[PDB]
Amino acid sequence: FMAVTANNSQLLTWWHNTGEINTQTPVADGNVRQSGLYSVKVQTTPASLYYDSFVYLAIPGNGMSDQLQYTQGYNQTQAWTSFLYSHDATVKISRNGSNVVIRPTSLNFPVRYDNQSVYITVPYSPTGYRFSVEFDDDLISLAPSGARQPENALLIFASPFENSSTKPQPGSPNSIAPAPGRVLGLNTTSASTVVFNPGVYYFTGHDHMVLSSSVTWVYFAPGAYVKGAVEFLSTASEVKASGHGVLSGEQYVWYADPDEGYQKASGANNNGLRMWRGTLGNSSQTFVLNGVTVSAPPFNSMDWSGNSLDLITCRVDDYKQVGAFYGQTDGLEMYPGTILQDVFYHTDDDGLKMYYSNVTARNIVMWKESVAPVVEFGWTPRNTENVLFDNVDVIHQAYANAGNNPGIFGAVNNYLYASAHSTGNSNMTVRNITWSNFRAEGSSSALFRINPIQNLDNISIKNVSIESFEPLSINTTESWMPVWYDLNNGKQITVTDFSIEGFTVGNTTITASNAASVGRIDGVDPAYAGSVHYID
Ligand SMILES: *[C@@H]1O[C@H](CO)[C@@H](O)[C@H](O)[C@H]1NC(C)=O
Ligand SMILES: *[C@@H]1O[C@H](CO)[C@@H](O)[C@H](O)[C@H]1NC(C)=O
Ligand SMILES: *[C@@H]1O[C@H](CO)[C@@H](O)[C@H](O)[C@H]1NC(C)=O
Ligand SMILES: *[C@@H]1O[C@H](CO)[C@@H](O)[C@H](O)[C@H]1NC(C)=O
Ligand SMILES: *[C@@H]1O[C@H](CO)[C@@H](O)[C@H](O)[C@H]1NC(C)=O
Ligand SMILES: *[C@@H]1O[C@H](CO)[C@@H](O)[C@H](O)[C@H]1NC(C)=O
Ligand SMILES: *[C@@H]1O[C@H](CO)[C@@H](O)[C@H](O)[C@H]1NC(C)=O
Ligand SMILES: *[C@@H]1O[C@H](CO)[C@@H](O)[C@H](O)[C@H]1NC(C)=O
Repeated sequence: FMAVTANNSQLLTWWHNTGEINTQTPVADGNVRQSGLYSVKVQTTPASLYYDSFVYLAIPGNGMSDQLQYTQGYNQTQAWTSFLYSHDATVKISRNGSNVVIRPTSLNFPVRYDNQSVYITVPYSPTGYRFSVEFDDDLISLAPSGARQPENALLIFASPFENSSTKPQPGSPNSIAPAPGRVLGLNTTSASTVVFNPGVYYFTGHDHMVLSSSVTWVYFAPGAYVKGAVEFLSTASEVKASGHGVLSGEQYVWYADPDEGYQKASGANNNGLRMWRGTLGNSSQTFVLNGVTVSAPPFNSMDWSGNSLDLITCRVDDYKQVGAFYGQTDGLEMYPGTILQDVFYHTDDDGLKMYYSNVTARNIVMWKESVAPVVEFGWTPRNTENVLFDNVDVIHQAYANAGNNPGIFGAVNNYLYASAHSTGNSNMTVRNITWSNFRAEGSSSALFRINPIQNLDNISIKNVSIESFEPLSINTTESWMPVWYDLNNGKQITVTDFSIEGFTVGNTTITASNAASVGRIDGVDPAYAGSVHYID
């Protein structure tokens, strides 16, 4: 076996010669964990060469069996492949040894079969696609929900070619290109651009990619696999991470604290290593994040340093988070003004963190694991306004109990304190929030579980479809919204103009009269019953 990879104007695929098939221990430092189950090839249409595409594999604990306690305890693994394209292509999947379902199910790609292979015709789109290929005979039941999911997931990331804004042109100035292996000196380099060409790089579990203050761009080539985590020291007007390679946190222990020797943090200090971190002075910065796959975060995926987060905005496109089997593996922060689109999230904690104003997020595919809501706007009261989240397909959920804080639209209790609902702020308001075209495939948690820790005004749910609910038994499916009060003066928190439209469960539209019985919306406090409107 030697692989043949495409590199033409229509298709680009890649391989790694240090691929290691391994499902229980850490791979060698210079090796890349490879699926032993799935083999993928790609061929531009029409059908008259098939080129090999590397199938990466992430596993719970990353081979560190002593870290499995910090996962949900399932035996699921997650394989994925990426390729670049500019024309319709056929993806050919073979198994080392049944019909498939493609999620999101709205995609409707043609699927064909022969003796030993599955063929998926992926049409070209300028924003690409991110999807799951789910073999019927590989599905298992995840207790206690009974959610039916791949034991061995295969994710397909078809992306458009890289242009001069996401790939440094050849002959680019002041660029450094580290050689494969241990990467050193990037924290003190005078380069402005760091280029990771195809190959394997690592920082070990006791270091990370601290980028010097002159670095404004890190590029992960397709075929580059980097073991590490990114921290920009530059306070410049733009910092950029781009390219279609992988940044993998697999060498870090869960909750690794870079200020305590990268050992597991002492007592939940929230100083766990982020996959993306940046630094602000007293002027504006834009974080551009494009193309990259992040795998196996040891903690929250991202946070910027400083106490002046209005100065940061994000522009995120064609980005993936995979193999996030650990707890507290949050999605990105979306700072004020952020535009985020065409993203894949595997997450076992808060997915879409609606913490900041003037944000637009669209075309998101989410594999929610077992903890935290899809959308989060609790923890701390905020002034937050003018948000659109549109076209979010939650292709799986696997909650277990109420303590997981389940739900599509959630705002959990106040973090500084957890009588129960009396630490709100009546002086703060969340306004003009639109959540539109959400799909929950398979069994789902509740539509919403919202603590109004500050006032709510003009919140619109428009088109949300739930295929089915998780069992009543596990207390994850009833929606609620209890009355809250102000911390200092006991003034009641208000909820105003909260509308629900186009909400279905199965093929049944939810109205005022069946909201409780069919939609399981049975916990709206009487104080807010007049503020919640069913348009139908
Ligand atoms: C594909 O070819 C381009 C030059 O056209 C080169 O920059 C790139 O590294 C190649 N990619 C792979 C995966 O071989
Ligand atoms: C993995 O766990 C599932 C339960 O979710 C079980 O059905 C399946 O047999 C397991 N596979 C093993 C132990 O290989
Ligand atoms: C740069 O990083 C290395 C580890 O990669 C660290 O030992 C060194 O102290 C750092 N240099 C500075 C000036 O912080
Ligand atoms: C968001 O934009 C609105 C007006 O469109 C403005 O009033 C407000 O200051 C902005 N908020 C933030 C945090 O940028
Ligand atoms: C309300 O939110 C939308 C985004 O959904 C934004 O376009 C609009 O400007 C916001 N309204 C106001 C008055 O700022
Ligand atoms: C809200 O403002 C009032 C004064 O108008 C103040 O008494 C109260 O402490 C504030 N609430 C909070 C939670 O800080
Ligand atoms: C909701 O779905 C309907 C039917 O597909 C569509 O016409 C409408 O535009 C959608 N609403 C929004 C706000 O996108
Ligand atoms: C579900 O909720 C009720 C109310 O708190 C409780 O009595 C029950 O034990 C909970 N757990 C279940 C049914 O597993």
